[PDB]
Amino acid sequence: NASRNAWKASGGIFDIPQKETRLKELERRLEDPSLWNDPEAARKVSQEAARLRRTVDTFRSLESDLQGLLELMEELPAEEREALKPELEEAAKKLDELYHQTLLNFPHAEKNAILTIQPGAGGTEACDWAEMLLRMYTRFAERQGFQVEVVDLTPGPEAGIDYAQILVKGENA
RNA sequence: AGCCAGGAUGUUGGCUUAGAAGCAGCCAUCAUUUAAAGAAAGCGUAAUAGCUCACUGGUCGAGUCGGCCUGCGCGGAAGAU
Ligand SMILES: [Mg+2]
Repeated sequence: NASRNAWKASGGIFDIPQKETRLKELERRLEDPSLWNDPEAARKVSQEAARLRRTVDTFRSLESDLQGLLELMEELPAEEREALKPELEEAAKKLDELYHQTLLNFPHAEKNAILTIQPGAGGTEACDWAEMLLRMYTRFAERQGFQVEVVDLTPGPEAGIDYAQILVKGENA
């Protein structure tokens, strides 16, 4: 578990050479008012600043909860340090949040989607496969607190489903 | 009606924004020092800044303002021997 945590934390370090240098560059050339006179430049700096800002708030957890863990977590987990081991649960959560953030933020990523499922060759077998696939996606939606709206469903003759087109809506679908 | 002066403070109201400081918007449209000063009507900017305006004090020293009813006119109004 500890090892896993460490591994997770290493990713966060992975974005230390990005944040510092970038920040420095931004303050050095972009922050300036005579650079600012061009809107595009300003916009660029703002984008650049965004990168910096992400790195600031979320790295603290990685550093602050790592360094404070070892002194109290070493020998005792059950007695007196039952808070102190599940104190690192908070850290884990933070890490997860960071990772998830990294994953998302990209174009159109919040707006819900409408996946069509199309079968392949095999004919009868294939339709069953399609159905199975559909089922899995439905269950995923169910799992993740989504609401699925069933639009197209088309049965195949010998068995299964030929064509389906399923639209789910909610939080970063 | 010109003319001379002010045209402030909390305050750059917060935000979301890239930034937003009356003036991109979205929204609240309040209170201060009071003669009076819009969380701002226009220009202006990255945006501030800056330049006007509202209202208000002075100067001057008689009429003035924009509706209503009706009279007669103007524009709108270009064609082929
Ligand atoms: Mg006529």
